Amino acid sequence: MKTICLVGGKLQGFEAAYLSKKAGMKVVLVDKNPQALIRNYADEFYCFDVIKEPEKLLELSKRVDAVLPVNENLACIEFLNSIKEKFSCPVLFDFEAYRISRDKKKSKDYFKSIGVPTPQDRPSKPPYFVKARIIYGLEPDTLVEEYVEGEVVSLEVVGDGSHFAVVKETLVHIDETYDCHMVTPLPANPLFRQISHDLAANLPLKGIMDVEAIFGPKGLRVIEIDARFPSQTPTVVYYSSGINLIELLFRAFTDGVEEIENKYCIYEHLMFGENGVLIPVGEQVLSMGSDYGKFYEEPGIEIFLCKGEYPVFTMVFWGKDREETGAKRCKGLSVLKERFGAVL
Ligand SMILES: Nc1ncnc2c1ncn2[C@@H]1O[C@H](COP(=O)(O)OP(=O)(O)OP(=O)(O)O)[C@@H](O)[C@H]1O
Ligand SMILES: Nc1ncnc2c1ncn2[C@@H]1O[C@H](COP(=O)(O)OP(=O)(O)O)[C@@H](O)[C@H]1O
Ligand SMILES: NCCC[C@@H](N)C(=O)NCCCC[C@H](N)C(=O)O
Ligand SMILES: [Mg+2]
Ligand SMILES: [Mg+2]
Repeated sequence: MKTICLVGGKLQGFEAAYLSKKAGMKVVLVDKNPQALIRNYADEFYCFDVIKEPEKLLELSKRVDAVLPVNENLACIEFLNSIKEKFSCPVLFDFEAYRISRDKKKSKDYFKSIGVPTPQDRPSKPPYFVKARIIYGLEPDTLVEEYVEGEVVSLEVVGDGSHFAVVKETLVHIDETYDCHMVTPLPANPLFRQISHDLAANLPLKGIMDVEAIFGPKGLRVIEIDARFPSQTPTVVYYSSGINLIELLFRAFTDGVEEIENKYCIYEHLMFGENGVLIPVGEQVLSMGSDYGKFYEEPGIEIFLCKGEYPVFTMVFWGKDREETGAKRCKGLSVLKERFGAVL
């Protein structure tokens, strides 16, 4: 049995914990927040700030198989970079790739440098997209791009520095706030796969990255990369393709990775609002919760409950095809109806 240490216990931390458990690993969580969202989901919880007390994390490294940063606190990531040679196990992160991916303008310069199409900068006609809002005087540093209509599509890539494993396409379902409330799998797209390969190869990526593109009216446009363990999509990747991104990332830092199921999966967040009206919500709502863990499971159905000001449910449905998965979704909703008096 292997043991993984997660630095960060919110949304990324949940995803990494969830897949670590699927792989049969013990999950050790480090988080500075004593009320960290997934404190009760992890197998062990150590409450400290890694920047203030590095020796405690270094000591943990002696007794786990890997340390995975799962936060986007720049102070934390940059400090971890500065002490990474002192660790007694792999640190499953690409610090140079993160320095590029975190900065949207630097990412766009990177895309252009390798000929990857991306939305036009500072356009002259509306609509504009600004970063998240559509516009029909902001800080001098705001990204202004053309608004590209169409499907938002995600691909994860795991690299070992030499080989780049492009995994599974997913559809990012967006709400009125441009947050993601649902994820479903998509058929292979040879163009998007090659672009994602090249984005990883040219870094060169040793670690994990996701690539998001919009399938626009004038073709595919890459909108961002994020070189950190994602939320939401890895669960859909797991059921639809059989690949566990935690296992693949761990392999990239041990024996290496090789290039290249066909099930369906529906993943979504639902809030139980005023007098049990069921409302779709984005990730951002879930991150304001106080406690997050497993609520229910049967064949083809997992439900997680995120407690707080109005309970939020994360629903995971799978099956051999769209039809069987739709059937499980209906069953999962009725589990909420008969139990709680929920409407949808
Ligand atoms: N130096 C650190 N040591 C330990 N845990 C940390 C550190 N920095 C961040 N974290 C934890 O990682 C989790 C995710 O942090 P992140 O900054 O990515 O998300 P956030 O939504 O901006 O959270 P916050 O409310 O802290 O701003 C949080 O639970 C946070 O407490
Ligand atoms: N240029 C664009 N044109 C149209 N929609 C966009 C554009 N950029 C972003 N979006 C929309 O805004 C959402 C969030 O943008 P994203 O670049 O993915 O930010 P983040 O780094 O915050 O996740 C996207 O999922 C997409 O729905
Ligand atoms: N592959 C497409 C994924 C986009 C979105 N699902 C995401 O990963 N968001 C991560 C937000 C995490 C915020 C914060 N660092 C936290 O961990 O809570
Ligand atoms: Mg994005
Ligand atoms: Mg992003």
